Amino acid sequence: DIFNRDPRDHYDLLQRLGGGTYGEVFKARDKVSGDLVALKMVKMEPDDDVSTLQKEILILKTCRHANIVAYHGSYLWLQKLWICMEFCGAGSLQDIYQVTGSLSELQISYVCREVLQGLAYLHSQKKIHRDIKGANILINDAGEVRLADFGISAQIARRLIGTPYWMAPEVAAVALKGGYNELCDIWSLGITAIELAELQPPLFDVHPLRVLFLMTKSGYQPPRLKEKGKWSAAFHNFIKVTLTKSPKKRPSATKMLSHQLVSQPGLNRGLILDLLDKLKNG
Amino acid sequence: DIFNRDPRDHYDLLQRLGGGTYGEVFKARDKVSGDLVALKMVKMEPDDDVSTLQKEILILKTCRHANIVAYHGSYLWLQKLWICMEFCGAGSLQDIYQVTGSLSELQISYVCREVLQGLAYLHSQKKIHRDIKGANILINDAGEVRLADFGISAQIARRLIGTPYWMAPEVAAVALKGGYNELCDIWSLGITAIELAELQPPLFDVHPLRVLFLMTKSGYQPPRLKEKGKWSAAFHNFIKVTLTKSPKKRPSATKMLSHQLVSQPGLNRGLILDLLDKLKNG
Ligand SMILES: CN(C)C(=O)c1cc(-c2cnc3[nH]ccc3c2)ccc1N
Ligand SMILES: CN(C)C(=O)c1cc(-c2cnc3[nH]ccc3c2)ccc1N
Repeated sequence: DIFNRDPRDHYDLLQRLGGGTYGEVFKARDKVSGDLVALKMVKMEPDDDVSTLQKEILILKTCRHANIVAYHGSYLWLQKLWICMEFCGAGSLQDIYQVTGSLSELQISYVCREVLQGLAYLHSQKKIHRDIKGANILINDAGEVRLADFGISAQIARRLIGTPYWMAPEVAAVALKGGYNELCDIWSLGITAIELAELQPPLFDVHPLRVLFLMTKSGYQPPRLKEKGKWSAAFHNFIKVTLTKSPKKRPSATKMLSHQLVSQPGLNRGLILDLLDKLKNG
Repeated sequence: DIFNRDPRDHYDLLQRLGGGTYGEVFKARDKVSGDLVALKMVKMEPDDDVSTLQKEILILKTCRHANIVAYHGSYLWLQKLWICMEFCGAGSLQDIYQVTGSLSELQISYVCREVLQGLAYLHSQKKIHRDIKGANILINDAGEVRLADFGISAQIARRLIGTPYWMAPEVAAVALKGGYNELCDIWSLGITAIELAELQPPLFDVHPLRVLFLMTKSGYQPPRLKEKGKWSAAFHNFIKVTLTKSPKKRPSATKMLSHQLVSQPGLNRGLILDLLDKLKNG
């Protein structure tokens, strides 16, 4: 259901969102219900095909989990594709910690638990987020955690490796799946936990292609937390097991929900309400 | 050896090359020797790192084969990276057949033989071209075939899948190797032969992401030549064996140099001299 209609017939555009870090996203108010939503608008070339997204848009619609950002329908109108999603008034975690500074272990643990619940739901649906990081974890004014859109922000970028028509089936398959297994979101989550702990992912001051070269070496060591004494053993093990080099030995999302760090009691949105208070005042 | 010097100290820029299909490439005359060369200039962000290309520039330099376009040194100067290569006055095959129309089977066979000789050399060096197609096969005024630059035109685009710092080692390795084996250039060559035969690769009028979806299906059929009677059995088999779906059963570059199509006598640059004559006059 991609309503071929001007989205302004249903909603009123209020302001920009994200400051351009996710393209042109808008805070919009529903004329009817009065609710607030988010509208991500993506431009067309127009060499793009609206139907190649159908298999991806059905993915974002059939997601009945509270930790995934809700989807409310799409809109295509004058080479402009508007994705309507649940709004999260606190922005991303990256927006937050760039003001509040580093997060606490308890806050990280709650965010990790909520992200795992969304991942374990996503992987049970045999989907892969592909880009778990601070900027794709949204917070609402209730301090609740929402994974951002996935699979849609990938294809249509819209630029591959080679040239699609001359590619080989092995090259074609890898240009789509990307050598991905669901267990790479677990790695991404471990890097995100380090990101939420140290404001920056490991090797952030290193050129991107360089770090990828480093990760193919047979003696490559997965990253760690810089300050040992600052974090608990549970957090240090959570980083170790999420950052398992071999995907065969890497715990699944559900198995990680059994881990000490995220199954401990006392994890709730209040930890983020503290973080959103440290945002406005302190 | 990336001479940190204004390339105008050595050469004189004459005209643009390719019409923007390879970025800003220049026809340049050597002040000293008087020779003509090509200078591909790529802009810097400058978030790029010049040393990440070192492993790739050594690849383009240690290529002592006549079917690979020669390399003469690089130049970095004011956020501008100038790659100096052997000049090919007839442009690419895509530039040619977009004027001369389709190529003949003999012309395709000669171009395929020469490309295989370069590929078989490239693969013996354990390298992969990754993007074999009409636009990357250059012709000189002698009608000789030259494979264009490879591995350099890939990284620094300079945009990946996910975000490099949060990627997993499996994701990192695939974002670099691309699930590639040397035997995918053979597939690319078969598509190129169809391209040189029909002016367009198979499924050119189909959206790129769509054809990649089609190639992952278990019942996907590799493409063929449209006109059966127009081509010989050797050419039809050459398309079949180069377009082998499983890379395990796909012939290597050397094995393909044994094929009837490219080992037959009578293949020489005269076939392309005909094509370059059909270019200027007819
Ligand atoms: C004022 N403000 C909160 C923002 O500018 C803001 C909004 C988002 C945001 C909110 N909700 C969303 N729903 C789907 C995507 C999405 C993105 C992210 C970062 C931001 N800095
Ligand atoms: C006037 N003319 C021939 C061109 O405009 C032209 C030149 C090239 C070309 C020639 N030599 C090269 N060496 C390394 C890259 C490279 C590219 C390709 C296509 C073109 N239409």
